[PDB]
Amino acid sequence: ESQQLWDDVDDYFTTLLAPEDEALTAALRDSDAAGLPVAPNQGKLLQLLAEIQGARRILEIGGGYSTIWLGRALPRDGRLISFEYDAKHAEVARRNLARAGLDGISEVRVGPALESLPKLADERPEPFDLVFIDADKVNNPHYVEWALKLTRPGSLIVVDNVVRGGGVTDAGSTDPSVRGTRSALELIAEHPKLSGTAVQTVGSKGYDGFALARVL
Amino acid sequence: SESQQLWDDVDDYFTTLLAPEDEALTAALRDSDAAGLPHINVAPNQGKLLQLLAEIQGARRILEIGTLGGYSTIWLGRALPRDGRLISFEYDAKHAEVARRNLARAGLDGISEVRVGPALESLPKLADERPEPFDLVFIDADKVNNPHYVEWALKLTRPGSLIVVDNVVRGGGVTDAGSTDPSVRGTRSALELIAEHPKLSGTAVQTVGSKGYDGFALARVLP
Repeated sequence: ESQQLWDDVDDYFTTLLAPEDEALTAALRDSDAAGLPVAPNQGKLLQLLAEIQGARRILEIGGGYSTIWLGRALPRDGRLISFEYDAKHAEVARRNLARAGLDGISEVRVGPALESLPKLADERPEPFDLVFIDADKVNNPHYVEWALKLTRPGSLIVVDNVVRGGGVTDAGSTDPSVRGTRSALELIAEHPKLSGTAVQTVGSKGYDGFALARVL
Repeated sequence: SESQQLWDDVDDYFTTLLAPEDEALTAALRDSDAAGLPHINVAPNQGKLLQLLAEIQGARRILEIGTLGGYSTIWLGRALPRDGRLISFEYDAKHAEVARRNLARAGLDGISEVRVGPALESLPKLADERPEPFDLVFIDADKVNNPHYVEWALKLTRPGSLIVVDNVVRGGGVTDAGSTDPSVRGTRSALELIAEHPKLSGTAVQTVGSKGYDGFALARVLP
């Protein structure tokens, strides 16, 4: 059946091109033990997108596993800011990012993203080169608005999980995650400062897809 | 067909919203079909992903292996600045003329060149000229020879250049080390060269959509 084929192909790509290496396997062992609820080859796609963009500063909205792939793209004077909900989640991420050789570039902020983002914006930080959004889809548009406030021309915004199992095409959906995904894609389309696309994927995470948007 | 219909519906949504086709792109498909090139239920939204990858990279010089009717070529060429250059290889002189007409309609004839002949001969002919390196090489031709196309891409790029290899999933056949399909063997050899070459950092991902179940590889050139 189809999921087994997708797993087999993703395992083949992962072991050849983008292996689940010792820092990444340890991160998963630590997350499991801590009671937290992957596609290394898509993680490596994210790493390569940041590297091609020439990113020095990355913001992640929505432990530490996509965060390790993003962090791996950065130079030594780089900065990666990410969010964890509470101290325990932050500790798991920080230890996993340190083990991945990223603790001098990684800063994990503690709290709900909806509280931590206005605090961060109100500090008036230097703009980010890439914002990766993989959070609650209900607030995806809001997260893209914060991304616009916190980027500069030429920055990249990446939105994960925009297919909703095919549900994203339902204009009549009541589901808050479908509505927030559709509104975020519509914001990318209509905003004069954003040019984007979205693509469907399959693999070890099942059927989904991602959106990319470049700030003009 | 029912799973293809879902993939078609989601790609139509993404295309209509984020990546719509203008007249030059739809004309290019009409001309390609009328010339007897295989009808491909193209994904404008994957074409835009190629365009954005080039723009993100800062590409000025693009090399394409496998023009067909110039559909991907138009997406790639639209990433370039006015003094950019796109060179595309097509084996078939009739397909090459279709691609050049399609590129001229898109207003890309001033920055693009479509070279005729088998890519195993056109690559060394371009190499003979000692060209300025290319920023992005898009390989979407015959997979038997994709390892040799990656070898030539290494000789025609510089650090920070991007190599993109289309159609690397092979229906899921790419995992079969015992495949009798020579196009699977060539795909595997080309992915192994990306993985093993110390100047390349790459990945590959599986896609679905209006083209069906497939996938692509991306590799960055390192120092």
